Amino acid sequence: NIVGCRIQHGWKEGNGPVTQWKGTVLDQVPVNPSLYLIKYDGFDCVYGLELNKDERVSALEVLPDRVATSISDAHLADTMIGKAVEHMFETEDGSKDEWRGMVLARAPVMNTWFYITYEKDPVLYMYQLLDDYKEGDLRIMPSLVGKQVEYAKKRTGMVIHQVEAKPSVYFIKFDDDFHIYVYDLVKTSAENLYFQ
Ligand SMILES: COc1cc2c(NC3CCN(C(C)C)CC3)nc(NCCN(C)C)nc2cc1OCCCN1Cc2ccccc2C1
Ligand SMILES: [Cl-]
Ligand code: NA
Ligand code: NA
Repeated sequence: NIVGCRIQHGWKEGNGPVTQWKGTVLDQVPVNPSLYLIKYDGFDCVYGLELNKDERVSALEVLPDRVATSISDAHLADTMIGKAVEHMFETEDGSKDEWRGMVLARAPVMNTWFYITYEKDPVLYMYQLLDDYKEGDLRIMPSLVGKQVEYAKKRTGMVIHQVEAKPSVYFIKFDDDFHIYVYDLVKTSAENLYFQ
């Protein structure tokens, strides 16, 4: 399949202009093989697209350049998984800000990258956390998969993955959006989610 490949495609919403995108295919979701998780070059979120049916996608092409294959410190990486973190980053004005979040897993395909999410935006992100850590920007603090989900806004989706390191945490793909939403099912954020 196209997992592990780099791809490029056009994107058009409605009568808007076509924009061009390059990225890396990370995963073909077991519970919905039409759904691919993609990391676009320079964009930090993980996106899910049903490439075989999404008419917003045009001119889909496999790129001839290979994904970097190739971690510098697998043991350090291992220890980050499941940890609460404070993640500092540089802002438009040159000052730094920080978001607190949780390291979820090593990313597939892109070896040096990690899945992470944040209280301020609880969707799936990917960063090279060992690079950010070495530069002093990362402080480490001391089955439902395949089921349908709804919440009242009726927003509908599917549970696509369970986080091994924190089994009450799941990834959800909603039908109306291309982000991957992350929820800890014991928390308030998840209290309007119901499953079938
Ligand atoms: C924008 O957030 C981050 C950018 C990062 C980021 N940018 C770079 C921007 C400038 N460079 C140059 C080459 C042109 C290219 C890449 N580089 C890195 N780590 C490599 C550098 N290191 C090791 C010194 N890490 C980053 C971590 C970020 O945020 C973590 C918390 C989650 N965010 C999501 C978010 C969304 C909207 C508002 C705010 C946030 C906060
Ligand atoms: Cl930064
Ligand atoms: Na620094
Ligand atoms: Na959408």
